[PDB]
Amino acid sequence: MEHLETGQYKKREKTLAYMTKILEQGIHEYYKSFDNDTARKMALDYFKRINDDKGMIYMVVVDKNGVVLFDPVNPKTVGQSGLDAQSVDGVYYVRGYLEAAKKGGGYTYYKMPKYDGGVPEKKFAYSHYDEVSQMVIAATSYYTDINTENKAIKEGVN
Amino acid sequence: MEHLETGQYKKREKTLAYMTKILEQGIHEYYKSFDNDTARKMALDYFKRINDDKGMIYMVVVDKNGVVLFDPVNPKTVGQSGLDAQSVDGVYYVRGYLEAAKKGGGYTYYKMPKYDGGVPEKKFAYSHYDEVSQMVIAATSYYTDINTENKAIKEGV
Repeated sequence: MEHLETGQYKKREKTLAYMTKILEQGIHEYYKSFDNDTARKMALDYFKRINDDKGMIYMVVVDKNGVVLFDPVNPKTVGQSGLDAQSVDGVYYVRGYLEAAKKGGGYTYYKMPKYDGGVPEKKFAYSHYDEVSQMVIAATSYYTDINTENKAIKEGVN
Repeated sequence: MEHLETGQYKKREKTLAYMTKILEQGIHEYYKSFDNDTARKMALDYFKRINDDKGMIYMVVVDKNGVVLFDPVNPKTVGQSGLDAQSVDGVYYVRGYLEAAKKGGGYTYYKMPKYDGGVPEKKFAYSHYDEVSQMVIAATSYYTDINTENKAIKEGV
């Protein structure tokens, strides 16, 4: 059961890298046509709708310098440098996003609520620097949600 | 192992319904900001790029009347009615897409290659009618691919 759960989390890490790629490909269709401010507004409007779906993933976006562009959980941080932002478990999560992106893509692990004012819970982020939009885009998932999605499989094994 | 495999396929079914929702929400940006013909072009160019990724999903699109709008595996069907199209295992796959969409979303099961002229493999499609684009959008996955992705889990067990 422990090896199963670890496997399911590693699978989800891979899923988030793929989802980030296809989301990037989607937003590029209008980056190619509109000015940066307009195209960014469209992308972040889309990402708001993803997060509002309350499903598999939640997006977070920062610029190359760590300015927070999109994070509905922490709306006061939007438009600010996030370089000194710390999760409740002491992780500089925006530094994590940037370190991962500098490597070509990677993972940051920290605790955060699912919504502004909610109870924190463990999550992880896959981040990647999208050269077309010049954004560091993070697709994120919560371990509780992965467990929920895998509950029928767990019960079957049991 | 059997119940594990079945559970992994059922999970992927739900994943496809979710992915189809977020893809719809994405192409809605095209339809809000570009004329109809340009928005459709953008959507199908996007879907070409997803299929070219050769990852988790491959898209197929038909209109509400069953005219094939997008299917790189079967390029000669694009622009034609697909109501009498059959997979090699005898499934009217476009009829399946439309029946599922009429119910609010659902699943069609059939064999198809991964690319034009390739070996046919078992797959399934989740289809849904997107009211903004007026397209029946199908997100699809191949069982070989689901098995590949779950291989490390299987070996751990």
